[PDB]
Formats: sequence, C-alpha cells, structure tokens
Amino acid sequence: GMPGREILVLHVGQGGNQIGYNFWKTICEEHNIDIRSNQRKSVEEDKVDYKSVFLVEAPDGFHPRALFIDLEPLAVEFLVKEMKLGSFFSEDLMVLSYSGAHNVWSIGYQTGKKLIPVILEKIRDTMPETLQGFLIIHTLGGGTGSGFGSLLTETLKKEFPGKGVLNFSVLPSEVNDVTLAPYNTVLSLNHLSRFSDLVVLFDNTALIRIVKDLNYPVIKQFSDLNFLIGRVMASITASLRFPGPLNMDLMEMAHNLVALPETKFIIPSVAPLTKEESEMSTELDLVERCFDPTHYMVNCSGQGKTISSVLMFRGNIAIENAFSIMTDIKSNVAFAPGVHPDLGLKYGICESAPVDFDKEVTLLSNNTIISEVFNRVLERFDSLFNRDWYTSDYVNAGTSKSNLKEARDNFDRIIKIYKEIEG
Ligand SMILES: Nc1nc2c(ncn2[C@@H]2O[C@H](COP(=O)(O)OP(=O)(O)O)[C@@H](O)[C@H]2O)c(=O)[nH]1
Repeated sequence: GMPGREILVLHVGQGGNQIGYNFWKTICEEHNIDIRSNQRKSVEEDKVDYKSVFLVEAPDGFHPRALFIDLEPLAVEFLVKEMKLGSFFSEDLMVLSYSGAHNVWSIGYQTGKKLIPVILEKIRDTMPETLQGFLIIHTLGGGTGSGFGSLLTETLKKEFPGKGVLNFSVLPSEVNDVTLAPYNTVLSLNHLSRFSDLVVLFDNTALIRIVKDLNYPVIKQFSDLNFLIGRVMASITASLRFPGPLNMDLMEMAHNLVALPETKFIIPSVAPLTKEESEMSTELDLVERCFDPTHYMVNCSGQGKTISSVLMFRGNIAIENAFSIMTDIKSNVAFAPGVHPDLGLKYGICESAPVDFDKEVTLLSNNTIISEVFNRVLERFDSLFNRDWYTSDYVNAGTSKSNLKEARDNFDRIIKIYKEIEG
C-alpha cells in the first residue's frame, strides 16, 4: 500500500453498524476483495487502485479501517453471527457497551462520553499519521447513532482539527418512526451543523417510497433498505477510492459543495437502483433520474435551486455522450440566484463500475430544497415540544427543554439561510 488519503470509518448505533455489512461488501467487491476471506478475489487487478483509502492491507489480508461502536451488542451480532463475517468485522475494531441509549439522543451522548478515551486511544495507536479524516455512518432517529454520533463528530473535529469529518447520516421515516425521532434529529442536525464538514443525508422514507411507487428493491425489511443504503453511500465514495477527473479527498469533497459554512447538508441521488432498471436504461436516463426528486435519497416534494452539485459517471460511459448530455441537462437545472451559469455543476467519469451494473450515475447536491425537508422535521418537533410531549427522558438525561429549544432555533437558522439563497 501507498501512504496517504486514509479514511477511518466510524459506524455508530445499530443502524449505522448494520449498514456496514453492504457498505463494506460493496467496497470489498469493487476492489476485488472477498469480505469472507479477507483476501483478493482474483489475481486480476487494475494497475492503480486506491483500496488503501478505506481498507488496510495486513500481511494476512485486507481489513476495514473502521471502528464499530455501539452502546448495545445487537448490531455487531448481526455482522459476526448472522452475516458470519467475524474475520472482517473483528473485535479489535469494536468499541462496545451494554447499557443502551433507549432511543434518546442525550443518553447516547452521555453514555458514549465514557467510551471516548478508549476510542481516541485506538485512533492514535492504530491509525496512520497520514490519515486524512473520518467518515461517520449513523442514523439520526435513535439515541446511540444520534447522540454518540454527535459526540464523535464533535470530539474528532476538536481533537483532529486538520482532518476532515464526513457524516453519512440517515434521517428517520417521516411517516413511520419512533415518537422521539424529531427530538433526536433536531439535536443531531444541530450538532452536525456545528462540527461536521459535510453531511450527506439519507432517508428511509425516500427508499421506501421508490419500492411503494414494480421491480422490487426491497423484499425483506431492513435487510434490503440498509442493503440499498450501504450501496449508495459506497457509490458516493467512489470519487475517494478511484482515479479520474473527480478523484477527491475529504477536504476537496466538502469544498466543492459547502459554499457558506452553514450550507453543509447534501442530498445524494443514484441511478440505477435495480438490475432490471440498469439493463433497460441509458446514460441520459440515469442523469435525468438523478435530477428527478423521486430518486433523491431525501424525500422532496419537488426540485429546489442548486447551489453546488457534483455528478459522477461510473463504468462503461462514452465520454462524448457525457459531454453532450451535461450541456442539455445544465440548461434545465434550476440553480440558486447568483450561481454563475457554468459554476454550479461538476461532472466526471470513473472507469471502475459497480458490481451489479455496467453503468452508474451518482449526484451529490447542495440544494435549497433541504429547507423544505428540514421544515417538515421542524413542524414535527414543534407538534410535540409545544405540548411538552415525550420530553421527560431528555430532561432526566442531562438535556434541558431550553437546550431542546436552542437546537431547534439554530436548526431553524439553517433553514432560513438555505431559503435566502433560494430567493
Ligand atoms: N434505513 C434504516 N434505518 C434504520 C436502520 N436501523 C435503525 N434505523 C433507523 O434508526 C432510527 C432509530 O435509531 P436506531 O439506529 O434504530 O437506534 P440507535 O441504536 O439508538 O442508533 C429509526 O428511525 C430506524 O428507522 C437501518 O438498518 N436502516
């Protein structure tokens, strides 16, 4: 392996760790590595491969440069026992507790604070000095992924200010989720806005909606939603893992999207999503679908105004078709007022292809429509907070109702900043 551009992935909470199954299986397969054996799949290899960004090449084989962190052992049992991948998800990478968070952001933040010294100790003793930053994968509706996840985002940014903190954060289902989810989401999004460098948001609602609206993208609960999430957040890391015009590090990835410091929440969009749709689709259809608010990984009523946008062509793409397609797509994309006609969209081609598809198009967008998504989160927060509903356990866990209001008001400040850019 060649030193540099090493990323440490931190899976926090049950959802974040369960997503790691297909996140690491996709990364392993796309780099010709078998997750069961920790070895390569074939002697066939590209001359240049940036597998060292997410994978450690030990003499025995390849291991994930990752920590699997949870206040309960249920998710790691899914990985080691149900998935039988204990050789890859090994115990030296596991920071585990057994108290739990009980779906309360505050309990995850407080209980996880007792695990921070051992986490920082493992990072210094095991990570390389050329480590470029951290990638935090977690959900926002619970307590461990939200509270401990907010703590790790904050702690890593403070202890490693020169490194990048990237967050792949999963939003709760708007219509079917725990009652404490709006409190946990607002608390987590407030912490992430302060300490994260880039927050790419995923919504279980959006993924469910695509199946419900038939090629079948989920056939079993969670085990296919998380399967699909892990493949998407692995697809949007291809810029960090493969050479090409859009080859980036974590800092570059945030700079291409974060115009103002408060505008750090990104909507990802990937096409194709199923093998049937891939066989019967073209490059133009995948791009037009990525700009379609239906295929947004966040649930959006319509498209908004684009501030900054990064699109990637993966696989067998004709570069002249890519040039001609993006000229026509840019004319029909609504950009935020003040964005230069040729400065709001970046496209690139990656030769490496996803395992299941010959082609793939990914879109990362800093879009003003996230204010609409955040306003729905805000109105669900206010429907409960203004009646003092479900607030008793945040109080007992060290988060006052005043602190809940502070995170809400700052969360609303982010919405209004996005809305001003929209005009
Ligand atoms: N999309 C998706 N959401 C999940 C998954 N696991 C948990 N969640 C979501 O996370 C929210 C509650 O957080 P959870 O991770 O279960 O509890 P935690 O252990 O305190 O982080 C709920 O809205 C769930 O929908 C998962 O595998 N996929």
